[PDB]
Amino acid sequence: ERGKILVSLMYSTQQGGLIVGIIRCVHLAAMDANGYSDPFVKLWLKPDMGKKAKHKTQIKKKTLNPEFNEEFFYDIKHSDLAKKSLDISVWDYDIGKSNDYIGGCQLGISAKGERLKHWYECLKNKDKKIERWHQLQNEN
Ligand SMILES: CCCCCCCC(=O)OC[C@H](COP(=O)(O)O[C@@H]1[C@H](O)[C@H](O)[C@@H](OP(=O)(O)O)[C@H](OP(=O)(O)O)[C@H]1O)OC(=O)CCCCCCC
Ligand SMILES: [Ca+2]
Ligand SMILES: [Ca+2]
Repeated sequence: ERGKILVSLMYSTQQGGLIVGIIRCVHLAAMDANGYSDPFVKLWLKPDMGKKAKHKTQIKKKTLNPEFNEEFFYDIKHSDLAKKSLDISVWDYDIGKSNDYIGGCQLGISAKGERLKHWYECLKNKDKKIERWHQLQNEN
């Protein structure tokens, strides 16, 4: 068991871009010796591989159910966003050590189940926030 993450999507027509609302995560894997992790989420539109299109949340220190409530924005047209698969990666912050990898999940059309469904519902219903839970399982 390594938890799940509540993600929100909404394409704003007046602003022209995608709003990814990271709400929280629950029941994550304990990556530290104290029994916790220090989770923070990383968002990244995959096929660009350009650094001008990726974000990350603030470091929630010592919590297995972090409460982020952080929105991020990607300036991209609606036709160009249909090509994108937004990657999500939750990590554990170590203060004198490379960050432990907790989990991850990717939202795209080539994916299956709830990922393609969430991306698609984001693509169709605009000026409309769609929320969904996502199980971490990438092992990257
Ligand atoms: C260009 C030639 C001259 C320049 C020399 C350049 C030579 C060369 O090619 O190395 C570049 C390489 C790139 O490392 P790399 O891009 O993966 O560094 C991470 C990357 O930038 C992520 O995007 C960051 O996360 P984010 O942005 O926050 O999302 C992360 O920061 P943080 O999240 O951890 O804080 C970074 O750690 O760095 C090394 O030397 C390690 C390989 C050692 C090789 C060992 C193999 C034996
Ligand atoms: Ca750790
Ligand atoms: Ca830690």
